[PDB]
Amino acid sequence: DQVVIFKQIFDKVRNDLNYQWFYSELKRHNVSHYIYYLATENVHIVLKNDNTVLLKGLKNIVSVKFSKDRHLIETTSNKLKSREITFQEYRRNLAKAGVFRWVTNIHEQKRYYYTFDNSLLFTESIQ
Repeated sequence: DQVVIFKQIFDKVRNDLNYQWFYSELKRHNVSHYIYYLATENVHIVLKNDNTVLLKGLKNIVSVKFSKDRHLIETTSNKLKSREITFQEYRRNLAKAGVFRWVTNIHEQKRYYYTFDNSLLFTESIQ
């Protein structure tokens, strides 16, 4: 199942932190955008024009807080920039920033961070 392949990449990268193979397979599979829900650890990978891959992990739900702040986002990415810390912690602070919709649109080279009310919190170039 193609869902298994995608999920396994994320399962590893959360703690492994290798970005080359991660981003390589990203552009080599996800030619459009994936919608990552930090609320359920569920990911809507909408491919080029192929199909939508739905991942399901960390079955607990509600790991996000409705506290939409843009600075908490940039501070967390700055931390990732320097030490890279851990991908799981990176998303923990993002969930605390009210990021419900992790929409990485590779097709446009943007990573959009939306709150539940679909307001644009922040965005960055995926590199």
